Amino acid sequence: MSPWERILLEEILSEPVRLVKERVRTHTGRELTYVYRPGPVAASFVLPVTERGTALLVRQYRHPTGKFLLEVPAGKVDEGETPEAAARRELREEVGAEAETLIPLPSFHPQPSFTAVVFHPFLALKARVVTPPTLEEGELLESLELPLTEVYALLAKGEIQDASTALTLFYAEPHLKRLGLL
Amino acid sequence: MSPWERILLEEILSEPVRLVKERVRTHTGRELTYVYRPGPVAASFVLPVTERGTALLVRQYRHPTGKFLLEVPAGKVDEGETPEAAARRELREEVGAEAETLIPLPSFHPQPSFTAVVFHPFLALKARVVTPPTLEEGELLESLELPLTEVYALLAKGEIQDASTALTLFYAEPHLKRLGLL
Ligand SMILES: Nc1ncnc2c1ncn2[C@@H]1O[C@H](COP(=O)(O)O)[C@@H](O)[C@H]1O
Ligand SMILES: Nc1ncnc2c1ncn2[C@@H]1O[C@H](COP(=O)(O)O)[C@@H](O)[C@H]1O
Ligand SMILES: [Mg+2]
Ligand SMILES: [Mg+2]
Ligand SMILES: [Mg+2]
Ligand SMILES: [Mg+2]
Ligand SMILES: [Mg+2]
Ligand SMILES: [Mg+2]
Repeated sequence: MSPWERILLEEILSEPVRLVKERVRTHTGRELTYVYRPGPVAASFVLPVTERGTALLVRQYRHPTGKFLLEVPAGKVDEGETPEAAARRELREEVGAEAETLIPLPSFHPQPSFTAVVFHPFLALKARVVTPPTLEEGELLESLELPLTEVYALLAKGEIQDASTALTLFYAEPHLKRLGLL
Repeated sequence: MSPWERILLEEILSEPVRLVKERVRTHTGRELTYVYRPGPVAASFVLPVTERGTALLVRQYRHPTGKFLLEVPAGKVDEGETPEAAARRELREEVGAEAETLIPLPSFHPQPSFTAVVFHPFLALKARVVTPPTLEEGELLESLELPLTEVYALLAKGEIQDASTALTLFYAEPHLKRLGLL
């Protein structure tokens, strides 16, 4: 029941990111070219909290912005992998950590006007570093540990620029207070 | 002081969205191809609240997701336009509304791994419909009015799928409580 009809779907790029340019007939009966990153595609985000009430985060270079941003560990869900498995895998790769319970938080689309990607946030409890990180070529980041009170102060001060990290923190807050970690 | 050095920047598309494919030399001294939507580019998001404690939102088709999403009015900042002016302009175009004070909320990057875009959220007070909407070809949406209590119930229930709308609501909440609108 799509309101727009496909006329022609052209692949503009296949790797490292698939991008398409689609000519469609809109609700006005006119034609329009829409450019986007097609689905199905997803990524998992995980706020790793330790038993000491601290969070394991990453300070990561994000080339398009030219900045190093404070973010929760996160990454693309591989083919046939569940969001929870991707969350645990990226946590291990980026911070060298493992966790016990992973509480699922509301999923969201970071930029639905351009990409079909769905981001799956999680709150990981009893997070602990157990091995050295294993980063891919392309990943420039350092892991760090911050008291939850400081992380939420930064959030309140509007200093968390990565939207997904900020949203994950907002969704995690009530759970953290309930669990007595915040 | 960029950690990555440009080898060659190729434009893959100029319109309707500019996209580039850049070959860079990374921190490992190796080469990598990075694909992204270059800056400077921005959009403004505005939560329009009425004097009756309701919010003016839009139910908008987002083609990449194939869904109609509940969002706050928002749009691209045009060349040489300020974020506040874009917020007021898109509010007028999409909902046919005007507002009095616009309180700036923390700006954020929706997906820094892929786009340089910065989103500028605002809380608009005394919002009121004054004219019919003026939508562009490409915009398929309907405006609606919901009590703030219902909007925040939806947020708490994890039903707000658009990340920017969800984050704008979280940042706006303390202000709304302070002002006595929530
Ligand atoms: N837009 C992009 N262009 C090229 N590589 C990307 C892009 N987005 C993410 N990557 C790469 O994918 C890798 C791992 O990402 P992640 O699964 O998100 O933790 C990194 O090394 C990135 O460089
Ligand atoms: N990725 C895209 N490809 C083609 N058109 C787009 C894309 N993203 C946004 N637009 C168009 O830009 C218009 C107004 O957007 P906005 O300023 O965001 O409210 C809409 O009519 C959209 O169809
Ligand atoms: Mg990652
Ligand atoms: Mg990965
Ligand atoms: Mg990774
Ligand atoms: Mg818009
Ligand atoms: Mg616009
Ligand atoms: Mg618009």
